[PDB]
Amino acid sequence: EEITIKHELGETKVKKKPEKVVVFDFGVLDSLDKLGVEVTGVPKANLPSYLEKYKDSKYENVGGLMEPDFEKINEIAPDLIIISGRQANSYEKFAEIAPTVYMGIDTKNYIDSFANNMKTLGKIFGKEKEVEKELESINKQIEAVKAKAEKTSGKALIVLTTGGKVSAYGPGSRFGIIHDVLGIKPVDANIEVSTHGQSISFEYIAEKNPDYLFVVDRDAVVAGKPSAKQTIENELVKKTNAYKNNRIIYLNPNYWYLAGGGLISVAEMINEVEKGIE
Ligand code: NI
Ligand code: NI
Ligand code: NI
Ligand code: NI
Ligand code: NI
Repeated sequence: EEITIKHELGETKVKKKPEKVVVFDFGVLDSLDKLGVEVTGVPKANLPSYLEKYKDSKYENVGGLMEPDFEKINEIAPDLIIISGRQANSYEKFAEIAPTVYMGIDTKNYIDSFANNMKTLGKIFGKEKEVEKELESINKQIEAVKAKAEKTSGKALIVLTTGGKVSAYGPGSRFGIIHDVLGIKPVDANIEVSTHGQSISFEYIAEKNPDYLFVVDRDAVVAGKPSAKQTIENELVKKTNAYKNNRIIYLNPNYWYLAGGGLISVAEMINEVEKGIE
């Protein structure tokens, strides 16, 4: 009962409704959760807060996002492994074990890549209609939030913080969904697209002078110690418009940094943006 999945790192033969599924992308995991697909293995060490249910002992622990337990994955003998960018370089190692499908977000085409990802899950697991229905809800959600976005001028800047350090994201970056999809005008639409982004300090923020500053506290999740407010709210930033109108929006990093590209995380992500401009 096979299908063949063409993805960014190859073509994979997969049995439909595969019995034992190992997942290394949290967008995918949150997608399968939404669709009521049972997974077998997850990297429990990096599980986002909203996916804490996958710590349960009924799930196998296949290590961490960056440190797969390849011996264990072998012991499990899965019918399907699903990976994303973080594990792109280990594709071969996973493919040697079991059918490995790679799933990424093309950040020039966030929504299209997102939709194809979900539809592919729809095919593997027989959830085409379910997936469609959820994609349509996120379509509506997007429309509503665009309408509000276009009922104001106001320019957003999106930043990330690791321990003091600060960096910048714009159209077609990992966080560019704010601009590219949700109708928020950028402060700067020429930022370097890396996926840890152009580095900046506090003089760039002040002079660009954003009305909304969206922040993602990396060290909250990755170090286990939240540190973003301490860093961002200081003299050098405190008299931008954003600070004043109380429009520094601290985006939940468990969706924005750890996960995303999933039914739940994308829906949830769009929600934090809506409220941040309500
Ligand atoms: Ni082990
Ligand atoms: Ni073992
Ligand atoms: Ni090779
Ligand atoms: Ni439809
Ligand atoms: Ni509301």
